[PDB]
Amino acid sequence: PLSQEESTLIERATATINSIPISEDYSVASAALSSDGRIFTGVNVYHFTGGPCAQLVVLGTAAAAAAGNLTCIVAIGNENRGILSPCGRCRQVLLDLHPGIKAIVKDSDGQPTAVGIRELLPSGYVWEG
Amino acid sequence: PLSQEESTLIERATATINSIPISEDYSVASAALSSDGRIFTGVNVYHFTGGPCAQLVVLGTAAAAAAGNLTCIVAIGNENRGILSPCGRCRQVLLDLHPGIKAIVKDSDGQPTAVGIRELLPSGYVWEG
Amino acid sequence: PLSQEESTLIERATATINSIPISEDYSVASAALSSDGRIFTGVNVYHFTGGPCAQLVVLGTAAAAAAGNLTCIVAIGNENRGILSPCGRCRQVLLDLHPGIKAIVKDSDGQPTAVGIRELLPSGYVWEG
Amino acid sequence: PLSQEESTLIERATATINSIPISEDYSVASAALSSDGRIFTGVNVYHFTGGPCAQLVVLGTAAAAAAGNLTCIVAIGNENRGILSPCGRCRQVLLDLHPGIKAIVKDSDGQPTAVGIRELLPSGYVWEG
Ligand SMILES: CN(CC[C@H](N)CC(=O)N[C@H]1C=C[C@H](n2ccc(N)nc2=O)O[C@@H]1C(=O)O)C(=N)N
Ligand SMILES: CN(CC[C@H](N)CC(=O)N[C@H]1C=C[C@H](n2ccc(N)nc2=O)O[C@@H]1C(=O)O)C(=N)N
Ligand SMILES: CN(CC[C@H](N)CC(=O)N[C@H]1C=C[C@H](n2ccc(N)nc2=O)O[C@@H]1C(=O)O)C(=N)N
Ligand SMILES: CN(CC[C@H](N)CC(=O)N[C@H]1C=C[C@H](n2ccc(N)nc2=O)O[C@@H]1C(=O)O)C(=N)N
Ligand SMILES: C[As](C)(=O)[O-]
Ligand SMILES: C[As](C)(=O)[O-]
Ligand SMILES: C[As](C)(=O)[O-]
Ligand SMILES: C[As](C)(=O)[O-]
Ligand SMILES: [Zn+2]
Ligand SMILES: [Zn+2]
Ligand SMILES: [Zn+2]
Ligand SMILES: [Zn+2]
Repeated sequence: PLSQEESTLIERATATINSIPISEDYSVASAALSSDGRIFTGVNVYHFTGGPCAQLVVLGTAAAAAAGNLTCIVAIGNENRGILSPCGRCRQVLLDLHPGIKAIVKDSDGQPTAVGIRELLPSGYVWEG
Repeated sequence: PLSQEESTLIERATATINSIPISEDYSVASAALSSDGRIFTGVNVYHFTGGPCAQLVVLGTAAAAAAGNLTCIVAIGNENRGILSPCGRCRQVLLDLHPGIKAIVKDSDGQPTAVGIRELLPSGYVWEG
Repeated sequence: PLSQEESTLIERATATINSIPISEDYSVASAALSSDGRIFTGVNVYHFTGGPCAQLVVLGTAAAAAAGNLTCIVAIGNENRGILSPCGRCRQVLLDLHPGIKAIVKDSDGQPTAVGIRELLPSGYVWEG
Repeated sequence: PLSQEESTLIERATATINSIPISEDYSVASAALSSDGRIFTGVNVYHFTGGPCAQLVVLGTAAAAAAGNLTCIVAIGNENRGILSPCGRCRQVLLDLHPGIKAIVKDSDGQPTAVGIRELLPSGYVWEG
């Protein structure tokens, strides 16, 4: 079910996306929890050349703070869309940079659940053998 | 040239990259100034699928703070490499998302100089739609 | 167990990667089958800003021939690596542009098997517009 | 001017894009000349994670054929849009993978002109340099 740390991430990313002007360029926020308990937030940057999803912005934000390993991450869409699953590219970046991470997604009953990244990319390509 | 604002960007970005462990994944920092005078920082996230350069992380960090227009931006590499010119992808995202921005690059003498983004993408493709 | 049309894909992509110079930039070949019976090939283009995987080159090659809907796709690595699973970015693009497609991956016994793209991106992010 | 070589690359790219159904996903074609006397074509694959531009599909298609060095490249938009300049990400990939290449862009009078790739990325970021 819904733990406190999980709930806090959802709350943090929701507040971030709700606080900013409605935009088609900046339309999703993410929040991640680090091993040491810090939370890092970000929003996406839309671009046809592969502007970062919100989760990638969060990864650079976390790395800028020397956060180390991230344990959980969630993305929240604008306009009351709620939890969005990480896109395939996010999943690959997460698997390669934070193999221990979980992402919050909606389960088969619509309920938020924290899932190991490996389960979100079955038979995953692993970069560098 | 070298007006206090830009000198400060170089300082902030240099401080950011020197404060984190040496890494091949997180190896460049960026700092941008917003129109209202705030500074935003970030580091890159290396990935073969196009992990964001440090400047793209900065864009998403500024956007998360509702910073609006960014007016200047610099990237500083780790291991005392100093100023790095924005890559071509960065130039395109900057042109499209912050067309009034300047990027700090090195001139012929290897001295910091702030250049209009359009001068870094001569005959630039301008994204419509 | 697979079919024999999917077997043809493996053979074609194997022949492709073994017919070019060994390269760190161009290291994977792909082949896809169109509903109209044609086979399209491609090799990856490595770049830190997100050079396309071999599958994405295949998509553009198929599109350039007005192929329509692709039904199956496989990647074969150089250094005699055999089948590589689509990376998470490939999976997202495939889900979004050819939602009916299957990808050939290695099963537990190390043998080629065709899997629906949706199975490779569970709880998938649904790109709209 | 309009050299026979320029004119042919433009015609090849134009024919390619004009030959496929009008599409928001596949909307630009590219053609490149190789030093070994071949021409390679491709169309873009639009995706928010950074689906390749037409030029990158061309690079993977050239690589698939063991083309080696490409000497000139052009992109042509659908719906009679004519020549499109390479986007900044294309300029970066081209500078890094084919530093000798020229791109066809429009000049001040709207006429086709071939320019060295380095002219399109002044003060260029030099990958692993
Ligand atoms: C023409 N456009 C593009 C408009 C597009 N409809 C914007 C768009 O589709 N953005 C989406 C792209 C990235 C993104 N995304 C997706 C999944 C995820 N887990 N994290 C993300 O940050 O979510 C955004 C979202 O759903 O609004 C612009 N001028 N920006
Ligand atoms: C094998 N690798 C990749 C190692 C690569 N050498 C890392 C690399 O080349 N990173 C580079 C990619 C992005 C980047 N970059 C470049 C220009 C710019 N204006 N901003 C940036 O953020 O700067 C980085 C840099 O110069 O170290 C990993 N395991 N990470
Ligand atoms: C130093 N480098 C980078 C060398 C890198 N090791 C090359 C590299 O890892 N390329 C990888 C990137 C893309 C890619 N790829 C991956 C999965 C997949 N399904 N299809 C692909 O085309 O597979 C390649 C592969 O496994 O050699 C260069 N200058 N190229
Ligand atoms: C498929 N789409 C996106 C619709 C977009 N308007 C399509 C779009 O803008 N595509 C553009 C993206 C890439 C691209 N491009 C650009 C420059 C260049 N030198 N080569 C290219 O291949 O050219 C395309 C073009 O001008 O139609 C959605 N479902 N949102
Ligand atoms: C690691 As958790 C309890 O925030 O999904
Ligand atoms: C702060 As400035 C003059 O480098 O755009
Ligand atoms: C022929 As098949 C099952 O690999 O799409
Ligand atoms: C074929 As050309 C003249 O644009 O290098
Ligand atoms: Zn993503
Ligand atoms: Zn960049
Ligand atoms: Zn891929
Ligand atoms: Zn491009």
